[PDB]
Amino acid sequence: SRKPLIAGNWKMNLNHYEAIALVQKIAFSLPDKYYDRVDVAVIPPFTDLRSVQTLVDGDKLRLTYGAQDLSPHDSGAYTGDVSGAFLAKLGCSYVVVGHSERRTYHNEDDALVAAKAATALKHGLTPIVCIGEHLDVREAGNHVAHNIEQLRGSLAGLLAEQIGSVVIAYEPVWAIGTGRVASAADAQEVCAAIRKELASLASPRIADTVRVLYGGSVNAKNVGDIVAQDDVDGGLVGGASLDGEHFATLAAIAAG
Amino acid sequence: RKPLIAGNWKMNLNHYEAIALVQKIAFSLPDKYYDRVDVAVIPPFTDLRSVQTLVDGDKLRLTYGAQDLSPHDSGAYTGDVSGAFLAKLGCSYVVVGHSERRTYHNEDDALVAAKAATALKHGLTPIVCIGEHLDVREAGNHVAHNIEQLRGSLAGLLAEQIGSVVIAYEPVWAIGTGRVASAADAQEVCAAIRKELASLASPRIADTVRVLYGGSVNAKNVGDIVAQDDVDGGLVGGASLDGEHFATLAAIAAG
Repeated sequence: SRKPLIAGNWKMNLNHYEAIALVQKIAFSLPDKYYDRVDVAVIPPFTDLRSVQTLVDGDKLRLTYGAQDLSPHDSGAYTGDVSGAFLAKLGCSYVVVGHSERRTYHNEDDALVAAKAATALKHGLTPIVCIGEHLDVREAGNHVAHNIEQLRGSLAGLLAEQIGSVVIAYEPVWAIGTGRVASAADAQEVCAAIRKELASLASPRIADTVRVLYGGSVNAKNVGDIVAQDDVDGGLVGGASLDGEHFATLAAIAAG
Repeated sequence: RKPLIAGNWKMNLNHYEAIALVQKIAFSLPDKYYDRVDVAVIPPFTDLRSVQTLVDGDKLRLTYGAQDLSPHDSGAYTGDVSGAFLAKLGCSYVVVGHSERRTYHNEDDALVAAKAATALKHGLTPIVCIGEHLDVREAGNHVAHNIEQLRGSLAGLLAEQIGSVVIAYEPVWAIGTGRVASAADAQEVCAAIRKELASLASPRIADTVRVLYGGSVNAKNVGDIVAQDDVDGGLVGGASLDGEHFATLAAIAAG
């Protein structure tokens, strides 16, 4: 079986002092025994990464961490942009690519996401490749096909072994600011289809190892049902990731 | 006006390369120069903690800043960095509207103006970048175009706020086109920039605003450029990555 993964996307929240406090609160709140049964990661803003590295390395913490984006390039004249080389030197394990907020606010397309995923892998990072359909598509009853095309586009050009080194996150964008709610069954339908397509793009053996996360609204009341699904391997968590006790509770539920 | 030499590192140098570069600059620049020139480094976001702790821990006279910020204070903007985070890390400056962000990242004058306002709300000094393309320069319309871009990039700011920005002129028309901007070219545009700042505020307030040259700066041209009446220093590119070379630029600007 695939070991569950609870990854906390902090989004654009928490200065470096607050980052230090949150990581220490998570470490204090989550009993050690749970790490054998769940992988736990925090995903802070770029400016918080060195601070988190110091704690994780100095306290030998079992939680891991990552960043929220990276450039498709390794270096150069890209004012404001952050390289996967920098993230690797900071000890990041993960990097989020193609989050729906970047697709909306920064016009990121599937081809760019695929290029970012390849660059992440070049630097030894595990990209968390985010996909998911919007309200109109969901309303058309297209629960699967649009997601499959977006998966194909966002992994375009990756070798089979590279696909075995990514994480996928399904964001039900149709359930963001619309009033709609995505059930655990809804998550299972899409994640099962994602895995079947991964088996085609890579191999059945490889696809059985790839962690596919749910990236809709995850909280203490719903995380158990989500991770209980056959093809859902954890969560890319939003706002709950900012509260150390709540986030620890999510990890504990996912573990047990 | 006290000159300013600000080093835009762009997407270069990891966090322990960042410490070494700052120490190289501090090693290379005699302390007597700081009374005569402000010197700032502008590293990638991921280097800011390392630079902040070095600068604060060793009481360095160098200051630092960041290369971008969100127009928003916080929230659901995955990947983006807030001016609040920059302020808490002791940044003095933040670059807004660099040509690379305008082109690669679809930033228009309105977004630049929003970022400039947000920078000010967090006590940061925005370095507001403007500059015209070759077609505009060839048509002889470079002065007017820069003034319009300035006005658009400062939209919403009132007289008292004008005194808290820095402007940088990037002669984009000379980037990778083979053309070379002269000290005279820099002066023509920077004079027009100051005239517009005076209209948005007053000649006195405009006379406190540093207006930087953001074209190619090296030891052989920096003197002529900073010697110009309306040019107050440089937003330096590649030379900012060599501590010796960068310190030399600061020493020349100090006069």
